[PDB]
Amino acid sequence: TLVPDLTATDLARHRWLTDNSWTRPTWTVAELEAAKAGRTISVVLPALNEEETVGGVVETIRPLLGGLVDELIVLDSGSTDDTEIRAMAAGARVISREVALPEVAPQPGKGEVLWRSLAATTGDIIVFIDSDLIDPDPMFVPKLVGPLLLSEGVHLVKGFYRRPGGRVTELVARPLLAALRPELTCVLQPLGGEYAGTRELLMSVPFAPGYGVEIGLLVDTYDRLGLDAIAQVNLGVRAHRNRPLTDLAAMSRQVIATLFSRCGVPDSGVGLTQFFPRTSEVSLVDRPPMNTLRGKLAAAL
Amino acid sequence: TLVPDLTATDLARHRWLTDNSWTRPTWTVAELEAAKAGRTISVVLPALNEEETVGGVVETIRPLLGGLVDELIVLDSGSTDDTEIRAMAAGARVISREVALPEVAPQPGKGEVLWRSLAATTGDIIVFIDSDLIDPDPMFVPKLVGPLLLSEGVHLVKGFYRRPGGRVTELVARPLLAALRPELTCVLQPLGGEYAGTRELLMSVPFAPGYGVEIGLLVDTYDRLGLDAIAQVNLGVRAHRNRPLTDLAAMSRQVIATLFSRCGVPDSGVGLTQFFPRTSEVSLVDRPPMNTLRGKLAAAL
Ligand SMILES: O=c1ccn([C@@H]2O[C@H](COP(=O)(O)OP(=O)(O)O)[C@@H](O)[C@H]2O)c(=O)[nH]1
Ligand SMILES: O=c1ccn([C@@H]2O[C@H](COP(=O)(O)OP(=O)(O)O)[C@@H](O)[C@H]2O)c(=O)[nH]1
Ligand SMILES: [Cl-]
Ligand SMILES: [Cl-]
Ligand SMILES: [Cl-]
Ligand SMILES: [Cl-]
Ligand SMILES: [Cl-]
Ligand SMILES: [Cl-]
Ligand SMILES: [Cl-]
Ligand SMILES: [Cl-]
Repeated sequence: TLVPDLTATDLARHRWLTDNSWTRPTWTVAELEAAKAGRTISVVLPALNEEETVGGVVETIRPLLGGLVDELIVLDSGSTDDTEIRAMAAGARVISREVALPEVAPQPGKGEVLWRSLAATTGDIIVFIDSDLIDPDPMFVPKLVGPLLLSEGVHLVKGFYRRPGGRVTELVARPLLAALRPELTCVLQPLGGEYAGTRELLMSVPFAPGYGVEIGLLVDTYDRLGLDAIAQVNLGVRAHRNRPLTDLAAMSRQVIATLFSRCGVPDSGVGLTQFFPRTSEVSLVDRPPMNTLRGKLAAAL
Repeated sequence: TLVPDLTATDLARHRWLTDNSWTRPTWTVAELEAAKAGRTISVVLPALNEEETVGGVVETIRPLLGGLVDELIVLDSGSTDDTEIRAMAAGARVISREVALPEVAPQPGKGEVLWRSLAATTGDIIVFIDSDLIDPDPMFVPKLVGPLLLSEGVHLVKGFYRRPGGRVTELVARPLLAALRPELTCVLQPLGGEYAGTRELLMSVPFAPGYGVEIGLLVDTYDRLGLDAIAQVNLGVRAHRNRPLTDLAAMSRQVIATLFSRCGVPDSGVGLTQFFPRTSEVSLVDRPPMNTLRGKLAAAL
């Protein structure tokens, strides 16, 4: 709703940009591992047909397994290429959507994969890393768990990249956040695929379907716990991708639907038509908080 | 709101794409002029510092003046370059914002300019043409008035271009229209600057400020008169511009604010911050329908 007390100039000077945003993180792995204090860490890579890149992402994380990282899992989203074998050969455990949660038939989309990974993991902290990254850096996981392990009251950490500009992020997500959740425009890259959260938080929020999942988690965390529970950390440089605009438009439509559902805005539910005459669909139905399925699964949560 | 009766596939097949959309218009100037039947046509070019292009746009329209076109006006938006003299030298009448409506102090933005041009024009039909066009074609005005003069019940005509993809249009405007006014996704280029409307319609709707003006007029026309009152016509090929993403993000923010204000969505009113640390503002206040100022102006409407 209307927030005439907040201005853009205020947001550009927001204290959160100082206390909860790390542009030059300097935590070491050894000190992060010393700070775990009994918490365990699960790293989850969603993967749909990523045979060319998945092993490279896994190998940047695998030296952490058994130390900082307790579980390293690729959640296979129905791949028909060599994603599974290559992830295994790079040192990851691979779990299909069906094995993660056999009682429920899989739905398409990235949100489904991350939701199911809650049932397949045990860590008190869960780190998500995209498996299509061409140039992953081995400090991703340590930087993402830094605020969870050391800072107090942080439950969600968003990893951002410096440019050497994501169009949906800059034109869709951040301007709609300015309109609907203006404090969240402090987050540099709200749609980022590299982020970490505590299990308590992630088990208690719905998961948006498809490409809505990241923005849904960000807004639900903000609504439930406030901006101070969210942090962001610089992962380094990333050469920004060059995805087709038509893919981006269908993705923007789902981002809009998920943000509208979190913000009380009545979305029509109608998919996006594009003309050259092509259509895509949108989902208005989340997966409920995984906590709701507690007690009813063959594998305990 | 929720429209579970409409699907994207429906929209891709919509009868409106047949009866109200002209991909290959073949009207001649002589037959359009014969169909005026006492109506007059005003052509209005908003111009803020367009010295390099304004004369070229004017010259493509000027041979129509005294025949199909009754008035040809450049509405100078406070230019400090040679826009005014060059428009005059190309054959247009140039009117400042102050002279268009002296009783009211000018506000910044394109919407203000077009709103004020209602008070400066007399045509029963008003055609808007951007003055920054590098390659205007002399058939623009005839194609835009075709449906107004020949078809029945059309009050707004949107000119679109074939590509040899506008990012705000494809990622922001059309997906938000899919969510909030799904029938309007039939319109290929809702943010287009080349369009025509009847005076009765344009005098009776508010004008959104700044870059919200085109989408505000489209949604208000749709809400007031329905989709059949809107038409679109192919103006030909246009080499799409290459504006900076940062300009596009500020523009997207205002498009969002204007669409939200028309659709009952509570916009926060907060401007957009962008980080590299830059801010832009957004307006939630329209100019009221010009009909409301009737009787109170020194120049009668
Ligand atoms: O149904 C899906 C869609 C995406 N992804 C994964 O989620 C990440 C982000 O998807 P994106 O579409 O950006 O990747 P792409 O294959 O297009 O490069 C990638 O690791 C995908 O493999 C997935 O596991 N399941
Ligand atoms: O306050 C304004 C802003 C824009 N325009 C005009 O509206 C059109 C669209 O503006 P845009 O910003 O796309 O043009 P630019 O100068 O950026 O090429 C152009 O003819 C501008 O000269 C205007 O008259 N007043
Ligand atoms: Cl491999
Ligand atoms: Cl599926
Ligand atoms: Cl993006
Ligand atoms: Cl919680
Ligand atoms: Cl000139
Ligand atoms: Cl001004
Ligand atoms: Cl555009
Ligand atoms: Cl009317």
